[PDB]
Amino acid sequence: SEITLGKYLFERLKQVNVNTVFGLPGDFNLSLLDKIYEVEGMRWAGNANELNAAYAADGYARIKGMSCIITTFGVGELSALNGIAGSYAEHVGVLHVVGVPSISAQAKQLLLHHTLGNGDFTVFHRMSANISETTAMITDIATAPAEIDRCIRTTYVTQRPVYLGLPANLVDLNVPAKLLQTPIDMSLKPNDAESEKEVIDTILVLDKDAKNPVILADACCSRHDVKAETKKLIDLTQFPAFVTPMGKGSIDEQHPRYGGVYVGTLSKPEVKEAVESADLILSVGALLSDFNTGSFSYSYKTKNIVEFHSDHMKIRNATFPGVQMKFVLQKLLTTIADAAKGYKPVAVPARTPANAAVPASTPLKQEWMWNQLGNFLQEGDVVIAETGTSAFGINQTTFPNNTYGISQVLWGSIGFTTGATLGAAFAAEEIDPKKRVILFIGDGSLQLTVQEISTMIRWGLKPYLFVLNNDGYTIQKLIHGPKAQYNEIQGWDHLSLLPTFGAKDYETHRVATTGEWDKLTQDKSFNDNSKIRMIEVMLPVFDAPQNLVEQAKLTAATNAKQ
Amino acid sequence: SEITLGKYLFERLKQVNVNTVFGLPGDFNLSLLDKIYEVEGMRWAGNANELNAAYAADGYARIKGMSCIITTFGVGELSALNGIAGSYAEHVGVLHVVGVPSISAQAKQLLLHHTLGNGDFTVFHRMSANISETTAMITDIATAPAEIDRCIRTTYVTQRPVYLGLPANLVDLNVPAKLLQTPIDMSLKPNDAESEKEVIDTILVLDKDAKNPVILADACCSRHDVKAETKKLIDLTQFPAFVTPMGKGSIDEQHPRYGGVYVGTLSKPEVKEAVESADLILSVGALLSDFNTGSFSYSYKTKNIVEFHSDHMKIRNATFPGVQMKFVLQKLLTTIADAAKGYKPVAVPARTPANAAVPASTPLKQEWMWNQLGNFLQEGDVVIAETGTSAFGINQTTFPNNTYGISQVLWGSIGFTTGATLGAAFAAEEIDPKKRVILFIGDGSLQLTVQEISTMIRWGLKPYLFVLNNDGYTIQKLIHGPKAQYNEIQGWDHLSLLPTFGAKDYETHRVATTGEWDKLTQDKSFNDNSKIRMIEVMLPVFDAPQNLVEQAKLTAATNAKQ
Ligand SMILES: Cc1ncc(C[n+]2csc(CCOP(=O)(O)OP(=O)(O)O)c2C)c(N)n1
Ligand SMILES: Cc1ncc(C[n+]2csc(CCOP(=O)(O)OP(=O)(O)O)c2C)c(N)n1
Ligand SMILES: [Mg+2]
Ligand SMILES: [Mg+2]
Repeated sequence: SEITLGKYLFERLKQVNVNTVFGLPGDFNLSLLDKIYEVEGMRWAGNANELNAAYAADGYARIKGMSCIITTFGVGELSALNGIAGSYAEHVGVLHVVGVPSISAQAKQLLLHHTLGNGDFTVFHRMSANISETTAMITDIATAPAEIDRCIRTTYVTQRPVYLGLPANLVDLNVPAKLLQTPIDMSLKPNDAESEKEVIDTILVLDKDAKNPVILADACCSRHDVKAETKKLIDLTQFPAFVTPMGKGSIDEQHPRYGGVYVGTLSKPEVKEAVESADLILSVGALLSDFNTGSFSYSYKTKNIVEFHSDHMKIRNATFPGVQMKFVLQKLLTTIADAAKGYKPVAVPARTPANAAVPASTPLKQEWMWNQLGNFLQEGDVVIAETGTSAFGINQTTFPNNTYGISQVLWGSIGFTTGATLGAAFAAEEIDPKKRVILFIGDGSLQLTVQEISTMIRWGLKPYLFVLNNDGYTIQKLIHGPKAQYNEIQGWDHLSLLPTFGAKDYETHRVATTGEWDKLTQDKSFNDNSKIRMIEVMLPVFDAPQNLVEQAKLTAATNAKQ
Repeated sequence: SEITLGKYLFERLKQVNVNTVFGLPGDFNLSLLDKIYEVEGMRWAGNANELNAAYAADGYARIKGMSCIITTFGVGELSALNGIAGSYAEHVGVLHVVGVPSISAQAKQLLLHHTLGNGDFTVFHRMSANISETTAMITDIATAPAEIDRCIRTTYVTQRPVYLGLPANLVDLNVPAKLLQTPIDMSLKPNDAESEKEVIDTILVLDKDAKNPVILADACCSRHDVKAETKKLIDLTQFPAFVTPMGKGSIDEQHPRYGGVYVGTLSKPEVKEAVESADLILSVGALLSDFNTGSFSYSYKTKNIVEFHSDHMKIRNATFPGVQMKFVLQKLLTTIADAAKGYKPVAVPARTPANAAVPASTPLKQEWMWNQLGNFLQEGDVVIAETGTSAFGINQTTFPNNTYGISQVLWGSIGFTTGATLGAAFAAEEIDPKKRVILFIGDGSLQLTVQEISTMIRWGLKPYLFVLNNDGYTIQKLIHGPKAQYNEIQGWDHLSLLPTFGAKDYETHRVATTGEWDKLTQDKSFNDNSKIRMIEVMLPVFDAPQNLVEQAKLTAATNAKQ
């Protein structure tokens, strides 16, 4: 008949397919955490710090749909904020629950630990409101279940973080269990019928008239859950389809009509030409950040641009506020095959040639490696690349179909990927134990978040941790200060990290040549995700993908400009 | 004739005795960081993450006077905020400089990396304003030197964090070098003459009448720079002097008139009675947090309480807003000996007896260890204790004279002390390379910030890192959930951390018995700060100082109260 408010939270999370909860304990959340163990199929990660926990919640949300992190008042929540902010920037639905002091402690303005010593229990909530879609600070048991449901709905449908403050005393108060028998509404509201109809009809007419239409899939294609619709759009139209760095993985790269990665002036020449020659651009989920675009270098020759967005549409100069692309895309599928019936297929650019055979002893280089990496990948992989040479290089890697890419192109917080790897691995394990999680992280970035490897070990998760050892911050050495001491790092014994954190079942490997790379990555044993692995990749100090070399120049000039 | 704005910053920091600068590089601060190397006697720490950098700037400011951390826009600054908030809470003067996008980038609202993708370049500044005494976002080269000076002054005189945003383009613009020839004013403004005179006259008359007066030194005695005055006060009056947990170290514990650590009902019975029987209490810098006071358990019998504060005075129920204790204390010293001439010295509580001799095989226990630790400490030591059993236990340790204690009793952010140890060690090195820095940190807390040991190694700093291995979060097990899985941690090979982070010159040790403790800590070579050392201390899971046992129960009740 009745259930505690705390247990209610976890029953709801279970209902929306959140089965791992991230964060760290503190006195203000201990009673809440007890309730996780009362709900079958729910687990507590036990993270090594709160920033890493937030990065992990982000990775989990990307793979699973949404996530939850629980921290403690003041010290826990503020530690998480850079993780939360990146989830806001990149449209990832993370529910941040904070255990806060009891209603009686607040009213008395007790001078408690984890406060600023000034009796203000609102300050941290106010800070988080700047990087949250919405917030709730629970004060009343009577409306608490509805507020929890609102927070969960909002997280999922907006794909932005939400803040939920839960006083320690209130988590043990009873609420009606029958509320759980009615699901949370997790669907978008329908579009205005007339605006949506106008949008669809206009697009259909533009399509019918187009001789060289192209589809360009970007970040929000993935973040706002229109990958299936976009796949169908590609199939029904047969139009050339391109992807951006931030959207990579959102469309299938083995599809015959896939044309490559468009990055404005930093694209391969054949890709730049094929996109920019279009007489109609169907742009799905654009997010035109500097690193996503070669510092805003798009040069479309057409004005016939259709922008699909989560919350609005644009066609040429016409804006349609509130018209959500999810339903526009779904409804377009009804008639688009007929609209596109007269289309004579335009050729798409060929895939970059495979690497030529070279002696085994050939030292490893970045360009070779990213072009070779496609041999190792398999359908279903999660492929995560850290800001630095890795994020820029992965753009040159060809993915199998059904590859989930994670690259934080906009927020760009180094260290993100160690935590994101943990969260992605938990989610992948829940979906299919055979799904591999593959990380490319720099030696510099690893240092910021290295302890989260501990949490991977404790749960027996089996990611591939490729660490690019180029003796420091190479991306920055190219931007400014190639020999500057601030671009150098203390040298760690990377392969000792796993046993130092208590790993028992693991493998470590070092690769420095093309022969060593191929021998390891082609090995059948290595390709089974049977245990956690670290692979230290030895690369030259100043070696970087050519797109990064060019971006670095642009970024340096942007910052130095008067 | 002219100096870049960036170089001006570092010349000013040098003038105010800030010689190590904390933080991490990013494109928005690289040109600024170049300027550190242009000023002799300035160094860049090269931290392993920004949170740890902020914790280190806090430890450095505690020992040296103030500090500076430099981060990059968005991702760097938000990572630091829990460090900054702890510095705000505990009154530590940390200057947080953020490299921000160029003026032209901001004006054009470029969709740059490390933004929320909404064109708002003010959001992180607004967030930091909640935990800063003041802020500055530089936009104008003409007033930039004055703004830098204002931020530096405010950091020092208020001992709170200050936020200073520096656009990347402006750091390379020239300012007049002659401005450096006039020092920044680092002094307090005089008190209101009439108010201060009333306060001094009243205190003096209370003194003359007191038969059992006592001095109680608390957090702000140390934080607001009245240790010297307090020492004089103790000497001129001969009144019994007691200290709080948060103020421990602020008064010399080998002074004949030192009476012990007062923590309300959690004090030794002799100490409680000695303080509470007073007919006058001279309270220097009170900060009455839960952990500092046994949950607000002070039971003063007298109404004759004089509260000295940085920014005001209180005498009985009378408040004197704006009357700063620094000048009150200085001026009191002129007449206090005369006022106290009739005082017949009251006995002070005796020191806790030394541990009884026991056989070498006796397992280590917390109560024994904290009592024994006094044998190892020497004058000039910096002694740092992490939130957890360490912070509670260090209260039971007797300090030599001139010992600097660091315990973050109010903010209580676990992990703080790894960073604080780094910062304290840099500062200690600058003051006197013979000063030892001694850290007691729990196994749980170490996990949050472990990578900062790397930065200690890279600079050849030589702290003693005592790690209390009690297999998890013992403090929390005593509050709630003694066997709860959230209070358990992944087991690390602690002694392998130093070599994993590239240490070459170091020692590691394990102690589990009284014999092993005494053999190690009495050893002559061990007592020399010749190299970095880690000591893993094996302690029982449920063993804790008695004051923590009681505090845990009070805290659990406070949170669970309806
Ligand atoms: C939290 C945070 N701090 C600082 C930066 C600035 N930054 C961007 S890339 C980078 C260096 C990455 O170095 P590494 O991981 O070694 O990559 P690589 O050498 O392969 O380029 C830094 C410090 C950042 N992006 N995020
Ligand atoms: C950043 C942060 N996260 C969580 C907490 C809550 N907390 C307080 S004490 C503690 C456990 C400390 O454990 P450990 O360092 O092993 O100390 P000990 O076992 O000696 O008590 C935790 C998790 C905190 N204070 N700060
Ligand atoms: Mg590197
Ligand atoms: Mg412990």
